[PDB]
Amino acid sequence: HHENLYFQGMKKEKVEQILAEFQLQEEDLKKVMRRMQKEMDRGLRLETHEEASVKMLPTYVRSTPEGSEVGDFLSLDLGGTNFRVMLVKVGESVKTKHQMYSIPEDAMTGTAEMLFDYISECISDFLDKHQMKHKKLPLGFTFSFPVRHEDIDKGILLNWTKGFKASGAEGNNVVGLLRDAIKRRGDFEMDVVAMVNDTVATMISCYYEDHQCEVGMIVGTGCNACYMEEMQNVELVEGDEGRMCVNTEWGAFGDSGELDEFLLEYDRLVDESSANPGQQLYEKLIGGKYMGELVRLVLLRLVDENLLFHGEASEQLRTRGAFETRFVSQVESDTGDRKQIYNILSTLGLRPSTTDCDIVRRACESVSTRAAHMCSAGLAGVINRMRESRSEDVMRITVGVDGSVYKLHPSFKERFHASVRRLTPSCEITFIESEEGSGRGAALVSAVACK
Ligand SMILES: O=C(O)c1ccc(NC(=O)[C@H](CC2CCCC2)n2cnc(C(F)(F)F)c2)nc1
Ligand SMILES: OC[C@H]1O[C@H](O)[C@H](O)[C@@H](O)[C@@H]1O
Ligand code: NA
Repeated sequence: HHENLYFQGMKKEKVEQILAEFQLQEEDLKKVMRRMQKEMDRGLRLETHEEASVKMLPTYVRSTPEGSEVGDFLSLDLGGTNFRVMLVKVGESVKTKHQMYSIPEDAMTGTAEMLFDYISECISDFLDKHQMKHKKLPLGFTFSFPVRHEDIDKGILLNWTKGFKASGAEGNNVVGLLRDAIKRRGDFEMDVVAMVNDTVATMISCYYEDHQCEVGMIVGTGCNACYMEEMQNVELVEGDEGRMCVNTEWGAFGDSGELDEFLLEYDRLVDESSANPGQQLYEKLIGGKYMGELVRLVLLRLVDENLLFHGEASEQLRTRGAFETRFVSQVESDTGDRKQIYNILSTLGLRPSTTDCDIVRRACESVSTRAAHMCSAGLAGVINRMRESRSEDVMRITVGVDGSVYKLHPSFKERFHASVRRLTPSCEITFIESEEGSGRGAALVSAVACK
């Protein structure tokens, strides 16, 4: 029961008024883009690097060649909820072997020793499954966190992001932490030859297929980008010849107040309840670690206004992280019959009407569309800066992308591409989705590094 088309209609109208707060006009996006570009300039310069919210970290991945190595390379990938080990065969590359491991909650939030001991145990497990513990292979490490590099194989962790909190890691050489754990176990040997961000590994894997790929982007649990900067603009590294990949760490844009006028009550609540309050604010508008949670908080506001579920939220709806980001993708994948929406909501202990289902869809669309538009201003800022630094009338460029939000959300991609295009006149941008990018890229970079 609960009919009346006129009253259902009035509830939808009040919902729209609340949802309108998520809207960003073209001018707001150009403003965000200009502010991002301003922060990127600040991050690159010696004079402002320490204060810059957007770190623009030199990765020591350079335009080459070189001296390419053939054969077997091991890739490690840490930075999601899962840890991946991959064996890559490079000839003249093919993902020959792969294993994913779930990281225990106690290892992400315990000590660095526990985390790296777990990683070492997973490497032993992989080597045994393929009978190769005795072979000492070159190892590429994709490590998806902000790192201050001294070289391709040496870098310090600046700070954990995305809920990681292992003590004794920040301020230490990450390659050293990995090497020390392998040594404490003592049942295999590996030569760690490179450590790269996941944006970087993604870019490298896509570049291998297409040489116009000089930008890497992640829109997964977190959100970040890297790009090939001119060495003359990389003031933190001596030399003006060629190019070097720069890990923007754009997720931290807004940490100095640059997004203040766009932050909503839901954003403040997500931030305050996160593992890193006041940090990674731009990432908190886009990343899959936060998207579902933003939707959950919007639904609770609509419940509070007596506009959804008869003003009654279930225990599950009032549970932190219960509205998963994958539910946002599934709700927006609904064909019109409301079946997928009904199922998600019924499993959350709710008894939704048809109107409740439509309202949940609009809340999802509002959060994910805003995520798409904010992300577009960041990518457009990077590409426009590249066009300018390369003094190109028309810049043709390829962007390699990975991450479950970009890949799996039914409309994020389309909304994001349309907005990027509007903000990048005189740019011809090709987007390529990476196939095992944050794994193959680390082995490929190791093949270039090993000799
Ligand atoms: O050890 C070092 O100091 C070191 C190691 C590796 C490196 N550069 C590369 O790997 C480049 C990276 C691309 C990415 C986009 C333009 C250059 N590469 C060039 N070809 C590839 C490949 F994937 F296709 F093989 C990769 N720079 C320094
Ligand atoms: O995984 C995507 C991104 O997540 C977070 O923003 C990390 O700080 C960054 O290093 C990574 O690239
Ligand atoms: Na330089």
